[PDB]
Parts: sequence; structure tokens; C-alpha cells
Amino acid sequence: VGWAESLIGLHLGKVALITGGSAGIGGQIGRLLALSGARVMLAARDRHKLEQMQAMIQSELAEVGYTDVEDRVHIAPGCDVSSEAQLADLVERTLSAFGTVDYLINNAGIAGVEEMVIDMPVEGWRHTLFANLISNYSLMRKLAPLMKKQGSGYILNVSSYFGGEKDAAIPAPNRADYAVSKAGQRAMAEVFARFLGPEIQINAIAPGPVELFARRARLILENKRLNELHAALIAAARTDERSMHELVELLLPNDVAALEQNPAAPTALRELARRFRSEGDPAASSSSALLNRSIAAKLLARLHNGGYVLPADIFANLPNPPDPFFTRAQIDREARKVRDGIMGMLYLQRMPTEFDVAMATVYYLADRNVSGETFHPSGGLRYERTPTGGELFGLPSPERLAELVGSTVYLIGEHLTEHLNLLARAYLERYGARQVVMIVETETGAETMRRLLHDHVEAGRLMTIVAGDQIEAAIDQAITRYGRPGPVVCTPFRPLPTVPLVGRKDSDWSTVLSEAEFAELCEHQLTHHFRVARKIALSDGASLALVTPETTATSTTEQFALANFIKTTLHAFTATIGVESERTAQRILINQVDLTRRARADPHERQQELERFIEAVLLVTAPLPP
Ligand SMILES: [Mg+2]
Ligand SMILES: [Mg+2]
Repeated sequence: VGWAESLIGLHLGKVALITGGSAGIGGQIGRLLALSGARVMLAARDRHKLEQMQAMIQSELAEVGYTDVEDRVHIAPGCDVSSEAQLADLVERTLSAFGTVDYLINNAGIAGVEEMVIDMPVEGWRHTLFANLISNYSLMRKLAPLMKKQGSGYILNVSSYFGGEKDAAIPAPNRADYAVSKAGQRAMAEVFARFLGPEIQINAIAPGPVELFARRARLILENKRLNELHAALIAAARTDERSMHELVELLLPNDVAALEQNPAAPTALRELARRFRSEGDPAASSSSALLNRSIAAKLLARLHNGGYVLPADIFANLPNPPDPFFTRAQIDREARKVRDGIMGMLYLQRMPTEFDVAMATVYYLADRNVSGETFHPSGGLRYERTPTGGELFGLPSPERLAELVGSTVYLIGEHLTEHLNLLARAYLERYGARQVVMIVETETGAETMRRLLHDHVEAGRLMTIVAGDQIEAAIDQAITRYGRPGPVVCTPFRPLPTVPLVGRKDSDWSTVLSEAEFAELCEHQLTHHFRVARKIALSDGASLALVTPETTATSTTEQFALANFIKTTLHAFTATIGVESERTAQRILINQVDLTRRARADPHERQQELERFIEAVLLVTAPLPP
């Protein structure tokens, strides 16, 4: 009798580790697993919140008739999952308390940087990947050996609808780091299942929206002001002789009315001011002041990152608009717009509670016959998605191909020398590009490409730059010395690793892909492209192709799995920055080109494989006529 009845015995005899276990979905999964008879370890940062969650669950267990409830619910406070050292301590603490872990519930997540890519610090991106994605691999790598040795285990990654679907990506503007980490959580389950079977199940859950929008609305309105100011300054500079520095000085009085009426100001800035007044709330200082110090700092960074020369202290004396910069009426209005938009996307016109999602998840965990899947414990969304892995294709139109004549091409890479050689020669010999800038990682890479392209090096058509781990500064060098690019083709510097992804039942797994190697994989195959895109998305007229890693007939099955992991995970990034790029005055296109095809299965077939690559890249880097 009672709603927990459905649960008694459901997970009896299991030991579960739940990260982010002090609140939200994770706390409810921990609660319901304990009611179902599992011993649970709840991991989180704040001791107090985790203590009160422990006390609530233990009280509920005793209420249902469990005895010795202290033995059934343990906590691991101070656990920052972005710290590899603290993940090691968590596993030690959990094994000492309970012995082998049966269920790894990878639930901890941080929201991330919550900015557009062009405003997203590289270290904040990396931190989100460590907290939300690399942490899931790390705990799997520590717990799967014991699971396989005992003959059973279960890894559940708590992804999100923001991570997309198996064969379709979803844009998540202002959340690219988060969306990438969510897509990676799903892709990890999709590609590791064949290696972790038969002993270990690995699945993801991807709930849709779950039960304030005010902070989110806040961010949207501040973002809007930043984007509108940036876009107006870029537009004004196209038809005004003054330097960007001189144009930004027009903003320093921080006075909407004075700017609208300044006959020395470019019309784009006067029209912007007229817009802020006409569309604003009279009680909001954003209707009478152009910006605040927070928005001003982000604007200055965009301009610097786009190559504009301005003093670091240009906004040091900017007058500070009085609170509220946006009124609660403005914030609540945008919040209701966000809410109503999500409610409108749900087929069922209701969102689940955290309890509902956890209950469905805890029933799902009892199913012993599924692996490699993403379960949707809530779902039914009208969001548009972008199918991934469409194959058949050809050359672009002759009108678009002719537009490459005289263009400046950037190629980035090092490992894929045959791809880089053929692409450079296609642009230069076949389509009359003026010059190719070859941006490599090392001097040895540079010498290799200079050797392969010696004729074009001698003729001044092929320039090489050595980027090292300073790709942003290398792009700046290319822009200053050789001019802005049209095509930019971004291939990974590094090949995929050649290591096993699982160990033998009785082995120590010492040769299996390490936690540190997994982080390096993300650095070289995801963050590499993020860093290039972050810069190129400020370069007007660029067409960026992000290229994911190769697999050949000599590539291992582990490399094929890692290539598919990267493909899926990067498609979340590509879809997101595509939408974000619509908000800047700079005209940029961003597309992804996948080298590894769907199935694993002589010098002629190779050269046609490479020729389809060339055609793919041309189809997304040739500019459409204006
Ligand atoms: Mg100008
Ligand atoms: Mg654009």
C-alpha cells in the first residue's frame, strides 16, 4: 500500500553513485533508487544541501519500513566533478562505503558560460567540457573495470534535449558549451555500448524541458543590447571614414537622446538610439543610456577579437546608468515569451516535474535489455532539427565556383597532409584563388606542407604560418599579413588515438584510453574547432568548414567509434553557432564536413574519396553571388 510500493525491491541489491545528487533530477533519482532498495552515494559540492537531502531520504526510508537507513544513503560533499583528483576521491569513498558500484548515474551538470560563442572565453568552454562531459568518461573509466569483472554494470548519462538526437542536431544559441557537453554525453552512450557489452549497459536519458525564467530573460535582454550595439558599429564603419576607435567615442556620453540628435554621428548609430528610445521602457535606464560597464566590456572584447584597435581603458569613464537597467516589466515580458515559446513546443502542453522524470528513469533502469540508447523520459517537442550525415552531393554551381577567383583561402591542419595538399591545389590550380595561407601546428608540419606544395611556395601562392597552441594569434597574423579569408577550412591538427576503449575482464585496463587522453581528445577534436570558429565568426565574408577526423581501411574499430563520437558532438556546436551568426553584422557561414562515413566498409578509390572531400568543401566554401 502506498506509491513507493511500486518501487520496493525494484533495485534491491544494487549500489548506485549519483553525481549532482543534492537537488533537482539527481536528488530525486537518488531518493527513488533508495526507496527501490539500492544503496546510494550522493555526490555534490555543498555539504549542507547534501546533508538535508540525505536526512530527507533516510527519513522516508524508515517511514516505509527500512531499518539501518544510515547504511543505505551516504554522501560525498565537496565533490567538484570538474576536478579529476576529486573524481578519484569520490570513487575511493564510494568503494570503501559500499564495494563495487552497479549504477553510475552521471547527472551533475553546470549551466556553463551562457554566452554566444564569440563572447565565450576559451577557458570557460573548457571548464564546461570538464564538468559536464569529461567527468562522465572519467567516472566510467574508474568504475567499468570492476563492473566488467563482476559481470554486470550500468552507466547512465543524464543528457538533455539540448544535446540533440541520434541523427539530428539542435541549435542551442548562447549555450554552445552546454549543448556540446550534452551531445557528448549521448554520443558516449551511442558509441561505447558495443565495447562495454555484454556486461555493462550504457544509455543516456534526454529529458525535454522540466519544471525562474527571469534570470534567463535578463540575459536575453542584455545580450540583445550587446548585439544591437555591435551590429550598428560594424554597419556604421562600412560607410564612415572614421576609425572604430573614433566611432566608439561617440558612445562615451552614454546618452540615447544625445546620440539620436548628434548630427556628427553615423545614421546607423542615430537610428539605433531612436530604436532604444522608441522601443524602450521610460523607467528603464536602458531607454536613456546606451550601455553599462558589463555590456561595454563584452563589446570591447568583440571589437578587439575582430582586429579593431582601441585602448583598453576606452570605457573607464563611462557613466553608470541607474538601476533598473531593464525594468521588471521588461524582464517579466521576455520571461513570459520564453515560457510561452517552450510551452508551445510541447506536444503535451505541460512540462514534467523533476519527480516525474526521475520516476520514469528509475523504472527504465530496471530494463536489462537496452544499451546504446537515449531514453526520453519526457519529450514530444516541435523544435526543428538538422539531419546529420546526408551523403549524395556534387560540385556547387559554376556561378558560385567562379566567385573563388582571386579569393584568399585559409587551410588549418597538420595530420591530414594529403587532404591539405589536394585542397590547396584545387583552390589555386582549378578555381583561381589568389593565395592559400597554410596554418599548421609545428615547424615539422610546416616543412611537410612546404615540401608538398613547393611549386606554389616558390610562386608566392602558398604561405605557411606555425600556430602551435596559439591558433588565435596565428589567425591574426594571417589577417594582418595576407588579408581576410573567404574559404576557411579547419581540419584537426592531431590524428585520433590508437588505444583500446575497454579492457579485458581480468586485466588492469592500464592501456585503455585514460581520463587525461579523453580530455586531450576533446581538446584536439572539439576545442580546436571552437577556437577557430570563435575568431572566424568575427571575420566578415568568411565561409568556415569544420572538418571532423578521418578513418581509413587501416583505422581501428576504436578509431571509428571515436570519429563518430566527435561527429555527433561537433554537430551540436555547428548547429548552434550557425544560428548565433545570424545576430552579427559580419557575414559568415559555418558548416561541418565529416570525413568518416556511416559504414566502416586501392589508389583509385582513395583519390575519389579525396575528390568527394574536395567537392564537399567547395559546396560550403564557395560564396553565393551577392
Ligand atoms: Mg570605415
Ligand atoms: Mg553572419
